[PDB]
Amino acid sequence: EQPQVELFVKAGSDGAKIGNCPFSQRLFMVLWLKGVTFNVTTVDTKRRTETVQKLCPGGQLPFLLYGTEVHTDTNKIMEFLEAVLCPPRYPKLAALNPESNTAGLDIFAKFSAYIKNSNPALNDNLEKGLLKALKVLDNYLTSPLPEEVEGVSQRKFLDGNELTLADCNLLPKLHIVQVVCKKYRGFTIPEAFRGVHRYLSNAYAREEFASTCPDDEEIELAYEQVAKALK
Repeated sequence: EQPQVELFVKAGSDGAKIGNCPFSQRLFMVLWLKGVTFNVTTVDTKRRTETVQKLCPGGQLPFLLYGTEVHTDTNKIMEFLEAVLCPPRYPKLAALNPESNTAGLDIFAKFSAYIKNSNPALNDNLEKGLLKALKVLDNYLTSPLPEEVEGVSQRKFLDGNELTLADCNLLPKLHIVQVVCKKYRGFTIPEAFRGVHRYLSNAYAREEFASTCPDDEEIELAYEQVAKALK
């Protein structure tokens, strides 16, 4: 008998819609992939419900209610979920190859530096840094994993042809990178990074990812005071 599973996530600008938060998306995605029956409740952090205040006094977001147990810390929540929702009833989502768990994880810090910088003399250095991080990801994607034995992998995702926890982490981060770089830097992931573009097409084709993305407009609004014009 499945204990009740309810994920509390960041609300967006109207207090109700999906807010910008790659951690909330990461977990919505894990739960979707597990096949478990769950609920998702958005939280307006300036206008919290009484239930939320009692469930999670610390105020952290996302958090999970599992039966009457609360869990904070996205990574720990992810671990918990991978362990308790397990086969036979639910699929193991962990990657087979440990480097799937790290591939592309530096892109986000590179992106953050790029968009926060206002020193024009430093802008091309930061762009190059983000580009090199994307290219290390493009290389991981196009390199055949063991389970595949031209030399260009055609697997759909980071670890193989199925979505794993690893994609649930990276895909929400890459999404923000795309939307915010287009809007504030006029920067686009070069078409020549074909592994990265095949991955994203595959990902946007899957509802687990598409359906759990905040709107562009919300991501853009979230970065409005943080993205700096060069001066």
